[PDB]
Amino acid sequence: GPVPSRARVYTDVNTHRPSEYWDYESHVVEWGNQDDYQLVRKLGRGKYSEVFEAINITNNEKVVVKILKPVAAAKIKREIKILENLRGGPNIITLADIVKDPVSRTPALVFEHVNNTDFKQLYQTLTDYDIRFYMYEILKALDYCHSMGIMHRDVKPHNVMIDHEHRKLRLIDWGLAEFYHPGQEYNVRVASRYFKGPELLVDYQMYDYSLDMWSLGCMLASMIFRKEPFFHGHDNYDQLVRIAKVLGTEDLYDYIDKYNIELDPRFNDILGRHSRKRWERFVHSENQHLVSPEALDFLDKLLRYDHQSRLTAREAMEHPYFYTVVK
Ligand SMILES: CCc1ccccc1-c1c(Cl)cc(CN)cc1Cl
Repeated sequence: GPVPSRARVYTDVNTHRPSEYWDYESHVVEWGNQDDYQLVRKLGRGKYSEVFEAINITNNEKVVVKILKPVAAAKIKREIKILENLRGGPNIITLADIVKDPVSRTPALVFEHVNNTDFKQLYQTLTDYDIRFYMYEILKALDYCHSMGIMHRDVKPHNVMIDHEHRKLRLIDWGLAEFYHPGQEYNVRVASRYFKGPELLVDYQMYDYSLDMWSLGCMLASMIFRKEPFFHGHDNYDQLVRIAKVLGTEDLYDYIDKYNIELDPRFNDILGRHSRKRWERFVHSENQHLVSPEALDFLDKLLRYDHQSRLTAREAMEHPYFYTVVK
C-alpha cells in the first residue's frame, strides 16, 4: 500500500495544544444577535454559502455576512473553530460574530469588511514590486495558520482579498480548512482544479500544509507569466497531464514511486512522456517585466511534485525574491 507521510514542520502543534483546540465537534458556539445586522446587498453565492455586505447597527460599521447553506453540521463547526483559533493572526480574515439567520435558519458568519480591489485591475496592473509585496503578505497568513496546525486547502486568487489603496490583504474562506494531524488520511476533493496539488491528483490522502504551497506557486506562475491559469486542465486527469508537460513525467514517476502510489490506469492513454521544461521557456516580451532569476528560483522551489520537497511558508519568507520588499 502507500508509504506514509508526515509534514516536515508543525507536526506536533495539535498534540501540544489541548483537545478543545482541535476537537471542533465538542465546540459550543456562542451566538450573537442577528438584529445587530442589516443586509445591504448580495455580493455572491457559492456552493456552500451566500455572501452579503451588511451594517452592524450597534456601531454603524460595514461587515460581510456569509449565510451558510444547509450542509453537514461537521463542516460548519470546523470553519467556526478554525476562524476563532486563527483570529488576530496576520492577514487572516477576522470573524466578528456568529448569528442565526431568521430566514435560512442556518448560521451566518459576520466578518470584518475588506474593500476588495477589482481582480482584473490587480492582475493587469500590479508591478513586480507589488507582486513580491503581496506574496510576502500571503506567506505571513500561511505560516501563521500552518504554525497553528491548520491547512487552508483552498488557496486561490478569489480567496485572497486585496484592498490595494490601503495595501491590505486578507486570506478568506476557511470552509475547506482542516486541522493537520500526522498520519491522518484526508479527502483529496479539496481546492479548485487549477490549484490542486499533484498529491490530490494522484489520490494520495496523507497530505499536509505543503498542499497550500503548491496552490501558492500556481498563483505566482500565472501572475508572472501572464498565463491564467498556469496549469489549464480540462478535468482532474488532464490537470495532471498539464503539470507533467511542464515538470516532466520522469520526476512524476519518481514521486509516485517514492510513496508507492499507483497512477489510475486511465492515465495510460493520456499522460505520455514529457521532459522537464526550463522556466525560461515561459518568458516573453509581454511578461519579462515580472520575471527575474529570483522569481524563477522561488517558483521552482514551490512547484515540485514531492510535497515533502517544497519550500515551507517560513523558509519561503527568507527567499531572495523578497529582499526588495520593505519590511
Ligand atoms: C493572480 C494571483 C496573484 C499572484 C500574485 C500576487 C497577487 C495575486 C492576486 C491575488 Cl492573491 C488576489 C487578487 C484579488 N482576489 C488579485 C491578485 Cl492579482
